Amino acid sequence: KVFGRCELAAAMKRHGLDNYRGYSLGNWVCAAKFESNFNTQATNRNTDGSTDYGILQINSRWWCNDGRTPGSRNLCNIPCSALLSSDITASVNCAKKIVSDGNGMNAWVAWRNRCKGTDVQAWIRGCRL
Ligand SMILES: CC(=O)N[C@@H]1[C@@H](O)[C@H](O[C@@H]2O[C@H](CO)[C@@H](O)[C@H](O)[C@H]2NC(C)=O)[C@@H](CO)O[C@@H]1O
Ligand SMILES: [Cl-]
Ligand SMILES: [Cl-]
Ligand SMILES: [Cl-]
Ligand SMILES: [Cl-]
Ligand SMILES: [Cl-]
Ligand code: NA
Ligand code: NA
Repeated sequence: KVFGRCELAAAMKRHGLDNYRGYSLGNWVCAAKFESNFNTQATNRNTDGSTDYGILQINSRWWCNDGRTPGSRNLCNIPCSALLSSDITASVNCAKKIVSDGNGMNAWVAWRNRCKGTDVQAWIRGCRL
């Protein structure tokens, strides 16, 4: 599924991401925009052979099992394919674990490079939340 911006904002808000670990909702929407262009089915392969999955491009090196990232962890205890669902629950719940792990949203490269330090509230501007 390709979410609309506000649709995703609302979904993320419903799933408890607004101000989760201090990260306002726009951070999460911004991260999703730049990680996946709001596409739950996005996948990208990393240089190490892991793959990033879903709307928040959660990687299989650490967070999910895709059966083809040897030596990896599955810290969200999910098949990576669960992160491609139109239902963002699995991605959100995994993202909550990630963002809680001490590095905050810096885990999301796109967030660090394209959202961090910007006016992320713009990403939820106009949305009914
Ligand atoms: C939370 C999450 O999974 N974020 C993704 C990053 O992990 C991806 O970065 C890449 O991650 C792999 C596995 O750890 C690293 O081997 C790789 O070096 C790293 N790539 C970069 C440029 O840092 C990122 C890839 O775009 O996608 C999500 O942000
Ligand atoms: Cl868009
Ligand atoms: Cl915000
Ligand atoms: Cl694996
Ligand atoms: Cl959802
Ligand atoms: Cl933080
Ligand atoms: Na990415
Ligand atoms: Na894994």
